[PDB]
Amino acid sequence: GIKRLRRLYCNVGIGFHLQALPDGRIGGAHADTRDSLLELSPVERGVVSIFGVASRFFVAMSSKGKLYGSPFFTDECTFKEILLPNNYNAYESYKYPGMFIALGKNGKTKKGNRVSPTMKVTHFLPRL
Repeated sequence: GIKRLRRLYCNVGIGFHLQALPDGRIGGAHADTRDSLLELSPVERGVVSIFGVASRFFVAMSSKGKLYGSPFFTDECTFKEILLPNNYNAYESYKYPGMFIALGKNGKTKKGNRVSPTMKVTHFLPRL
């Protein structure tokens, strides 16, 4: 079926959308940048892949909790999409339980093993 193309907004700092850059880096952008358009594709129930449409990189997380861009699909590119209050979602590494995607108030990524789902830095609101 169809796959939704959206932006994942983290309400920290001035507000940032998760984005994948053309050089393989992952970060945040306040504006609705082309690199922040993400294709969310279901892998299995409750699990999704997050693909940067423009950069052509999947968002991935290493065993050390580091978010990075993967040019090809792997087992480090899958995340459990967990519903939170007020329609926000947390994204937990499928391969490494307990690690979550997160952006800090400075608009940069945080290590997945240094944040918990109760923290705002792991809360993403699906938008446009």
